Amino acid sequence: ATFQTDADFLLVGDDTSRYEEVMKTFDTVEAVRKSDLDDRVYMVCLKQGSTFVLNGGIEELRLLTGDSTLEIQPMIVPT
Amino acid sequence: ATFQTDADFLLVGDDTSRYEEVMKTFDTVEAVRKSDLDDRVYMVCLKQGSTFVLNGGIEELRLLTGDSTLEIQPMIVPT
Repeated sequence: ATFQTDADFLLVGDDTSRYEEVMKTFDTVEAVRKSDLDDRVYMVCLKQGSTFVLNGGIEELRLLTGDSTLEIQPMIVPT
Repeated sequence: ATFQTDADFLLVGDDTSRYEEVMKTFDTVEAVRKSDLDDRVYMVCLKQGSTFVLNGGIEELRLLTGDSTLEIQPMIVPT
């Protein structure tokens, strides 16, 4: 279940109401942005060199946010 | 007089009118946010793995911005 990433990442889901609010609870997050073109899409920027980790996995974030469709897509980039 | 920072940085000046649009022309800037701590202040986020470079030094950025009082303060972090 454990989810880990050293990069920014997209948050996609069918119900993004509380996304911005729970994300700000993680110390590793510099900021969160919402696409103005599509409500399902958010970008989560991470502090420099930090590692976002969910011991409970995507699932822990689905519970905190209430969206069981919530998914994450890492931006992934070489250094 | 070359200026370089691998980290996000603060922009501080007395005429912050074109800070937003001038910073968004650099290919290393992920985002530029206006501090709500005070209006003389902006935060500039560097893309992961990127280096922000002004060949002219902070003077080059003061011209581009039209603010001779502009100051820069690179943010912190330990890899």
